Amino acid sequence: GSSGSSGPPKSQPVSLPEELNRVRLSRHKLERWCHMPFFAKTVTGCFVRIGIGNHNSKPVYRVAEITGVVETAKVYQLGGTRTNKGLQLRHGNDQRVFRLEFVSNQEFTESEFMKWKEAMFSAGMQLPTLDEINKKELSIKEASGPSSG
Repeated sequence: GSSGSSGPPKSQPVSLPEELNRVRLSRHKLERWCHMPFFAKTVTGCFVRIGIGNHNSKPVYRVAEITGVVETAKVYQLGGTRTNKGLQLRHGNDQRVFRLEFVSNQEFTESEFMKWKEAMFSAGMQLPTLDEINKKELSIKEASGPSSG
């Protein structure tokens, strides 16, 4: 066993909801990476959109950061494929465990971002640095990228 590393990166925490959207995992990528080895490793550090609820009137969503990947006993469908990997999300200073099926695939609304930020601003936690966003993103690409645009 060995290790050693520490120090502040010195950067800005997602100046906008876009940067966060850049590293905003997608059910698809998940459904695909769900069959990849570097799944949890990758997904870990990204961001997904969870739909706490919806109801009949106004939608509801919250930004969460994947802290890891757990393993359930029950399996569920995910666009045809059946997976059993619980996405370890963290809402502010509170952890959680949702499913890919729930993991939406939309651009972090200007609200959600700010709404989620609140949890971070309340807990005094820090968001993803433009550096991490890129670095991380660069990982998403390598992981599996069809095209840029």
